[PDB]
Amino acid sequence: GSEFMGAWLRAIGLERYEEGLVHNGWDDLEFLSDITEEDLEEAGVQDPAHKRLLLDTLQLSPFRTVSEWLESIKMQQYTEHFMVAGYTAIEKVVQMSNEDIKRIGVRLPGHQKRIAYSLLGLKDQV
Repeated sequence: GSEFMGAWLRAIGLERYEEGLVHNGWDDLEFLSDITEEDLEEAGVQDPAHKRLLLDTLQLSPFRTVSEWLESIKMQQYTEHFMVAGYTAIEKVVQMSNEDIKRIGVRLPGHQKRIAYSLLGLKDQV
């Protein structure tokens, strides 16, 4: 979580990077595990040893409706964005591309990625 991630970063000496991660949508420890080196660079983590430590540490440890699905990944702030753009049923959201996710107003990379990873699992399920 946003506070929990701050403590997690502080525990490994990477508190300096909290603001940049959070500002890029990497704001929840539960979903940080899919972050890549490239994502880190984009979020302000330039130092190779700092990226390595963050990534090494992460190694250690059917929905009926669109709103229910978004709630499961803590992305309910975007429910109206999806609904007004016509992505109003699970059978519609599973067809979305990364370009569609951005177009409808998901701007933060960590949120874009969270949604895209989650859709893979949904598509597999349906």
